[PDB]
Amino acid sequence: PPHGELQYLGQIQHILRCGVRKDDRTGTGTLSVFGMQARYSLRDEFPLLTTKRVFWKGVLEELLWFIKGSTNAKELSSKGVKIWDANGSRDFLDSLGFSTREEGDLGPVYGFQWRHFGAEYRDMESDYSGQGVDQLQRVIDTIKTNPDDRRIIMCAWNPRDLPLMALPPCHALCQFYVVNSELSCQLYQRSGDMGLGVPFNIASYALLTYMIAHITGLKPGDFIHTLGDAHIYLNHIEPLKIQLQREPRPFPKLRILRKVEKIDDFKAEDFQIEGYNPHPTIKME
Amino acid sequence: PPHGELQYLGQIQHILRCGVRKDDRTGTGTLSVFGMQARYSLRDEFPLLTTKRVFWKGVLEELLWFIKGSTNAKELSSKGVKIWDANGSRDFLDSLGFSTREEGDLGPVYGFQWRHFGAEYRDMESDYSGQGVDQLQRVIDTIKTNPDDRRIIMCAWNPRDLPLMALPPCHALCQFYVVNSELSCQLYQRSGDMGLGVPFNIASYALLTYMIAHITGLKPGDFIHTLGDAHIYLNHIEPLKIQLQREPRPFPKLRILRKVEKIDDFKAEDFQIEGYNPHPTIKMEMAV
Ligand SMILES: O=c1ccn([C@H]2C[C@H](O)[C@@H](COP(=O)(O)O)O2)c(=O)[nH]1
Ligand SMILES: O=c1ccn([C@H]2C[C@H](O)[C@@H](COP(=O)(O)O)O2)c(=O)[nH]1
Repeated sequence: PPHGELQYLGQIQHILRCGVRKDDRTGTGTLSVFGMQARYSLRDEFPLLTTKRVFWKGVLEELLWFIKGSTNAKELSSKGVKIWDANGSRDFLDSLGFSTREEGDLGPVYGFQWRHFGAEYRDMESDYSGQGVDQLQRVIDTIKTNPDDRRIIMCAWNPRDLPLMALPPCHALCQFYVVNSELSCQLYQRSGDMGLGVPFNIASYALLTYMIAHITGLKPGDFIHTLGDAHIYLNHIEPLKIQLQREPRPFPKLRILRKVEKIDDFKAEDFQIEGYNPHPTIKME
Repeated sequence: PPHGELQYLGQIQHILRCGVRKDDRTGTGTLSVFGMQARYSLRDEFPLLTTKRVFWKGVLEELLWFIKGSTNAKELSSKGVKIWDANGSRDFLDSLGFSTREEGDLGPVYGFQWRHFGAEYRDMESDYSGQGVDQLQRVIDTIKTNPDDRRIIMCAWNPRDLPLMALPPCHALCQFYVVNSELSCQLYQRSGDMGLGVPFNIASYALLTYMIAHITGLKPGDFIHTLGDAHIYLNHIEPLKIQLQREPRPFPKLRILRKVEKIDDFKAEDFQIEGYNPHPTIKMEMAV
């Protein structure tokens, strides 16, 4: 009765067996399935994949960067995490018509949507204090005062702001749920590169759930990963096949090293991944 | 090939067996599971549930009402479909603090969000032409010009407008997908009353997919139903146990009776459900 990492590997196998050939904007080509769902227990385990090493430092720094409301790729890059740098480049920005935008200015992406949904975006340096909807703090407040609420949603998909963004968000929304003192999170991810993006994305939302569980005095329950276009790039098939034959090691644990009161107060040094024993990195695309 | 409706019935059985007690605002109580997903083929079949009769006229008129951009419960009620009337009443509006709102004015709900996302909501009578994002038409245009696009989303969840709405939307967003000339749709439904709401909601989004497939010259593929809080109200347990004893009948077909060019041009008489053979209606009392 597959659990943990086997859910992810079962998804890869399903796409290899049942996915259909489908081109993408890059003309690379994929095998693709529309609509998948996996459940990862968070109960005394943290779903950082072991069949290939996941970029944990990237996961953690990106999430803290989102939490601070930043839309400046330079602020993430300064932490040694370069994953958004190409989308903030001078050439890239110009290709989108944003010639007067300063380098690094991703537009109203995750950070802005999460803390200031509906505010008027100006640039990455503007003071947005008190503007728009602080969905992250509202989620936290609702969990505290009305844990049964069926509307605990944080939504990054903002149709009005899409044309200003460097890239449209893949993580369109997430929803939280509480029962029996456990906090669960479901992510709606519209588009998933199973080889390169998805392991990172699972660890991101499991981490967010651990953070909010910590702040609200609850235990982490499940992370439910829902995909729209779940795809494997054709040039990832052979590497993933090698990966698929590797035995998972038990998932590590995540420790939070002090009592933290407010979501904005977490720092990277507050977190420790314990007993992570991955098989070596597998290079993909 | 098992009947598609067995997925819905398997979800009910799972919640009865493994759902946990979870209270709601009405103090009715539910059994609840978080995170479920079912896939309903749309290929030469229409998933209108047969183990109890679904209110098809409600499904179809509500959808046409969303398409027109309406936020006026009276405009749906005039078609004989009363499902939003309690939420537009003077009493319900006043309970939310909207004492100066006109009766019927649901606020910036589905219709507004789908056709005018991001516009400033005034009232249900205002002219919003050209204001906000027409997500419904943009979805149609993208399917036509770039069917591989992985961003074909229509989103009703608008955090800025939530406090103005009569009810926050259960159907937070949907996404479309095209491959092999087939159009699929996935619904993210944050909250599902499995007894009373879900059968209706499946028919709504399958109907929307048939409509857009027709407009864009594609065949309907799959409807993927994803749930957040999937729940059975405690007072629905005994009726659902009766329902669970029924064998599904083969699903009907949906016929579209003329060639329609624009989503706004569909009329109720354009649609015919063929070979629907449900078991009788099962009464389930709505929470509050
Ligand atoms: O966090 C992320 C960001 C991007 N992608 C993937 C999916 C696609 O392969 C590509 C995004 O391209 P589009 O879906 O926007 O076309 O990157 C992910 O898996 N996770
Ligand atoms: O289209 C709809 C509208 C509502 N409901 C249900 C789910 C809940 O039982 C209730 C709405 O309550 P909240 O989720 O907002 O608490 O009605 C549905 O299943 N489908």
